[PDB]
This record gives sequence, C-alpha cells and structure tokens, in this order.
Amino acid sequence: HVSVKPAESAAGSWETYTMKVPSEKNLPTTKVVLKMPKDVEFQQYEPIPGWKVSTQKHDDKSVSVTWEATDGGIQEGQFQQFTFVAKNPDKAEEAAWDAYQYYKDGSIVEFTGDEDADTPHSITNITSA
Ligand SMILES: [Cu+2]
Repeated sequence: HVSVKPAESAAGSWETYTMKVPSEKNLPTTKVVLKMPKDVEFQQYEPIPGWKVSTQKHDDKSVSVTWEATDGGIQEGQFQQFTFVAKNPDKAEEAAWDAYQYYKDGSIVEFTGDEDADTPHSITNITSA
C-alpha cells in the first residue's frame, strides 16, 4: 500500500508530502507514478540518490510525477520514501493519491481503488483553513 502523508492537511497551504512505497513483491520496484489529486498543484520534489524525477502534464490538465530507478530500485524487504511539496486546494475535500508501482517483471500495481478495494489509493483529508 502506497501512502502519501500527512493524511490530514489544511486547505490553502503548501504542504510537504512524503510518499512511502513498500516492496510488496520479492522483485525490484523500478518506477512509481503518482497522479496529483485534482486541485492539488505540484511544486517541487526532493532529489533521492538512485532515482530520476520528472513531471508530465496531460490533456485534461492533470499532472503526474514519475520516480524512475537508476540503481536497482526498491528491493525485497525495503521501502523508500519520496518527499515533495504541493499546494493544497482552497476548499476542504478528500485528496486521493492514485499511485502506480512498476515492478521489474513489467507488472504494474494500480493503487487506485476505494476503501474496500484490494489496491486502494491513500487519502489526505484536506480540512478547512
Ligand atoms: Cu499501507
């Protein structure tokens, strides 16, 4: 389960988010893609050794951030944390973090489900502020 913390944050602020990516298969995780929630504006990322980071804007003006491994990736028994800054929406809402975790066999785990789903996305509760 890919979790973006803090799981609660104030509307209208810049927040320092940390995405934690645990290994869930005995296979290297080689890439992670995080869709920015609607109304969350990505600002900057923090460099991590062994990873190259890039942003991509799509037709619907949605933004995804990609961390790609350059030196083995996340191996069995490991997790890695990826920190970035984003501007929160200006109203209270549920910001859902759709994450895509790429393993070395070419498989992809889509953490995009709801509460009851097998691969759920994590959520930041954006509160009034
Ligand atoms: Cu989890």
